[PDB]
Amino acid sequence: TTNSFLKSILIFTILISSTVLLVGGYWIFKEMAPRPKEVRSESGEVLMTKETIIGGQAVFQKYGLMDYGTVLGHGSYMGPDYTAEALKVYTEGMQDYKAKADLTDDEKSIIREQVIKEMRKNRYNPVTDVLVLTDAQVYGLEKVRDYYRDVFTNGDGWGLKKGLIKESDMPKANRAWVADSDQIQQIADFFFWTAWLSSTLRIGDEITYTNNWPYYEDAGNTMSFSAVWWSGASVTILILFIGIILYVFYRYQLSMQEAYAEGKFPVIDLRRQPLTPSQVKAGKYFVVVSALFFVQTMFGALLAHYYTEPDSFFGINWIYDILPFNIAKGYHLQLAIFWIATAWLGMGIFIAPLVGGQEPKKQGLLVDLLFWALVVLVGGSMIGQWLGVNGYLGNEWFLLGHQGWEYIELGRIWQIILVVGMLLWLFIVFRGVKRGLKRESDKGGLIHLLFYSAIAVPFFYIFAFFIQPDTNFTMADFWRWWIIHLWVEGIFEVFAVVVIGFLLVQLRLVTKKSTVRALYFQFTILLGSGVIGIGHHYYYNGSPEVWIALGAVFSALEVIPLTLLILEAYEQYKMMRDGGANFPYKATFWFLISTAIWNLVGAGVFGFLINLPAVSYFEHGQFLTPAHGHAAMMGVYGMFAIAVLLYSLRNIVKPEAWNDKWLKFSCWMLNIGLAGMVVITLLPVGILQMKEAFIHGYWASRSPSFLQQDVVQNLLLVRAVPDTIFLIGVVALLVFAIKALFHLRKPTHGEGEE
Ligand SMILES: CCCCCCCC/C=C/CCCCCCCC(=O)O[C@H](COC(=O)CCCCCCCCCCC)COP(=O)(O)OCCN
Ligand SMILES: CCCCCCCC/C=C\CCCCCCCC(=O)O[C@H](COC(=O)CCCCCCCCCCC)COP(=O)(O)OCCN
Ligand code: HEM
Ligand code: HEM
Ligand SMILES: CCCCCCCCO[C@@H]1O[C@H](CO)[C@@H](O)[C@H](O)[C@H]1O
Ligand SMILES: CCCCCCCCO[C@@H]1O[C@H](CO)[C@@H](O)[C@H](O)[C@H]1O
Ligand SMILES: CCCCCCCCO[C@@H]1O[C@H](CO)[C@@H](O)[C@H](O)[C@H]1O
Ligand SMILES: CCCCCCCc1cc(O)c2ccccc2[n+]1[O-]
Ligand SMILES: [Ca+2]
Ligand SMILES: [Zn+2]
Repeated sequence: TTNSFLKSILIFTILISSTVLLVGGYWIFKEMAPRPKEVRSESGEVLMTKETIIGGQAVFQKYGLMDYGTVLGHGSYMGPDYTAEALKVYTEGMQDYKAKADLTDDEKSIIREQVIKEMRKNRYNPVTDVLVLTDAQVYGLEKVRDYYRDVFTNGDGWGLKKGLIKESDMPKANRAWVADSDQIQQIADFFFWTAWLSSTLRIGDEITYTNNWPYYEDAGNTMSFSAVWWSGASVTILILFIGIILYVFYRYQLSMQEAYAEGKFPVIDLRRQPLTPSQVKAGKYFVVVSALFFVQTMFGALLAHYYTEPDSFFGINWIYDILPFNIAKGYHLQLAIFWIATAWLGMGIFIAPLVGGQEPKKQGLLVDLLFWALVVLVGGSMIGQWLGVNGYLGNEWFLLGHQGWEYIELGRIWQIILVVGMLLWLFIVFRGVKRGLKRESDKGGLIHLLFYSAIAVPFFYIFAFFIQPDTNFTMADFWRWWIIHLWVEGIFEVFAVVVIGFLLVQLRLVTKKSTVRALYFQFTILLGSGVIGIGHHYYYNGSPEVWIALGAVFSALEVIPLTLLILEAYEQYKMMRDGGANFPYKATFWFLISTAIWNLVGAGVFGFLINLPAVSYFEHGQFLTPAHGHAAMMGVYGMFAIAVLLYSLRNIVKPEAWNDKWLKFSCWMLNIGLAGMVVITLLPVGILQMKEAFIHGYWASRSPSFLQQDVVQNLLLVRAVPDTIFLIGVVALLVFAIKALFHLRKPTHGEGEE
């Protein structure tokens, strides 16, 4: 019964939090805005069907528009937010209809006020899944319908391709998820629907299905009381637990303890370290991630360029033709997760034999096979996205094309081969680790924790399958975040962490006992806040008001584990010094330390800059989000992968040929460039965009007009300095990875014994 209480706590934490999430998941499904079987006029004339709405949404995914603009604040920022934009048109129309832009202020005042009292009342009948909307609203639906036909035909005057939507892209009829009916009327319908629930009061409630989001006076959308109250409450509860956790942390010494006495640093003779065929094979895995990292960055350079030159890349042509923003965005996200995730799977391959004590038979075979599996998935899924968005696919867009969800752009059959790949991966890890699990008595020991977390990798991605074209937007978004917020960060904040504890225990730098207890404490506070904290993504995506409290409170608690960082980085810096200038893992620790500092600054402070429900009300779906997004994603996960990537490359390259000079340069260039693009561009544009929404309405902050202001453009233009500096850091890494295969060692032991 070694760490019994810590186990009860962790298990209980996981149990309780998982329930809350599921309960809240249920309340969403049950309280999200409805999609009526028929929405119609005062004459009883049907204009919309649950099937239309599902289709509009479907073509929106079909054409990967979520990698261009947003809906309900989620998606890309090059384009606008269709919910807020469609809501304005629909509202403007209602004004004109009742206006029968020339009226007096005393006059436009009256009408405005009239459309307010009329549009915010819920006219949906729960008893009968049908919604009826006044004429003033139908006239509005018209303007919305016309508006987007012009848009998806003529373009949006900013980055969007002309007449991108065309029937010829899909069969006469019997179209996959989109309905038998003009496609660009389904879209206008989908957009209108989101715009409908965003401005219509929930039944019995006093605020809308999105808690009065987006901000927009003309529609009566203003900040809710919950948004302000929970901003204060969430922080006070955080202040309360920081104290409590700090005390628990201090009283139980819940951190790693050095395993060596003063001056007694352990010897690290990498030259006489068993090496196996599967490890050296996992070595080339890293040069590819290093390469995917290179291309991923480039697409980023491209996206940033498009804010300054919308439809061209320095005059050239094919570029905006074959590689437009939405498509480039998708790859940027897809490759980010791909190279970072993949870096840790490789790390898993690499340490697997070490945990077991030998090379599993056919390991190299399986490893090599897993290799060409992802390489296919990557090259393949990307090809699919191109064909899918472009229309050179039929009803195979969902299965092989672009699924239409930011962060989840690959097609389902592509997702299937993904899980199998991970499943295989899992098998490979298990084969090599298996015997370790057998020698390890304590079922909650290091190796068991390493194995339990490793399995969450493939398993947890399965929740993505609860998502498909006809799912209600809010409910599908609910599950999407399980992958973005729980999965991606489950791959890195749990698996990676236990993998490092293992590495530090192996190098004999920290006591094993000390380490597993530490992991327990981290996992409980990490899952104790993060699981429910997922909710801050549900403030305004249409989920019930309950998530504003739940999300605000638990995401704020996520900061707690983060402050026990700047000081963990120091303990690491410290032992890095305890090892002289001949310390083999210098580069690894420099990236390790950085991961930690960016965790406090990128996720901690920049993430919190936009966490308050009162702030998010205006900020949600704006430049500060990417500001935080980079500081956190690249600052934390990227650096971490790189730390581990270099750790392996060190156990594979012949020492004599190694030189961490170039790595110091990369580390400096990566860190400075990241901070530079966040501070010099993303941050200041974010403030302007939030200010712009506060004074004119969120629609104004999301119009291309905002991106066109000179001030915005200059801010946007100077991003090239730090983006280049970042780019330089990544090529140095690439160049070090590539010309590293030229100095590799060869396996010491085969299916032998270490
Ligand atoms: C919006 C603001 C966001 C700010 C984000 C800040 C991120 C902070 C990043 C820190 C990187 C830490 C890297 C390891 C530091 C500890 C080990 C170390 O530095 O050893 C150094 C060389 O380090 C190295 O060679 C490692 C490379 C150090 C390069 C740091 C550049 C970071 C600049 C951040 C501010 C723009 C040896 O030289 P010394 O000056 O004696 O070391 C002591 C200074 N730490
Ligand atoms: C909504 C979802 C939210 C996220 C939830 C998943 C999070 C995944 C990430 C990390 C999970 C780490 C879980 C560690 C739990 C350890 C509990 C534990 O080991 O208790 C042990 C028995 O465990 C046992 O006998 C085995 C039970 C514990 C492991 C079971 C498999 C768990 C797999 C989870 C991933 C799919 C108590 O007895 P022991 O000390 O092991 O045995 C005697 C030792 N002298
Ligand atoms: C030369 C460096 C880079 C540049 C110029 C760059 C540029 C961009 C641009 C322009 C966007 C557009 C978001 C939008 O409008 O929808 C973006 C998004 C994003 N980038 Fe990068 N990027 C770079 C490096 C990275 C790296 C190294 C990572 C981490 C692996 C990363 C992760 C992301 C993520 C997660 C998003 C989506 C965030 C959001 O939509 O709010 N980027 N990037
Ligand atoms: C290393 C950990 C973290 C990573 C990698 C991360 C990453 C990201 C990314 C990539 C996005 C953009 C999602 C999108 O494209 O729509 C995002 C959004 C967000 N993050 Fe984090 N995050 C982390 C930690 C945190 C923490 C600790 C907080 C709490 C203060 C937080 C609060 C938010 C909020 C509120 C948004 C929503 C922005 C909006 O709706 O406009 N994050 N995060
Ligand atoms: C979320 C915070 C969980 C904290 C769990 C603390 C569990 C402490 O557990 C205690 O640790 C002591 C050593 O420090 C041991 O001597 C005790 O026998 C043991 O019960
Ligand atoms: C600090 C966190 C406080 C959380 C309080 C959650 C209160 C949930 O309250 C419940 O919300 C449901 C809708 O989601 C309603 O259908 C239920 O009738 C209501 O009791
Ligand atoms: C993105 C650009 C990556 C460039 C990688 C260049 C790697 C050069 O690599 C070097 O090539 C020499 C032959 O030319 C060999 O003799 C060296 O052993 C090899 O390390
Ligand atoms: C293959 C596409 C390579 C991209 C080349 C463009 C270089 C480049 C890189 C950037 O990071 C920029 C940031 C802001 C504005 C412009 C930028 N430009 O032009
Ligand atoms: Ca986004
Ligand atoms: Zn989150």
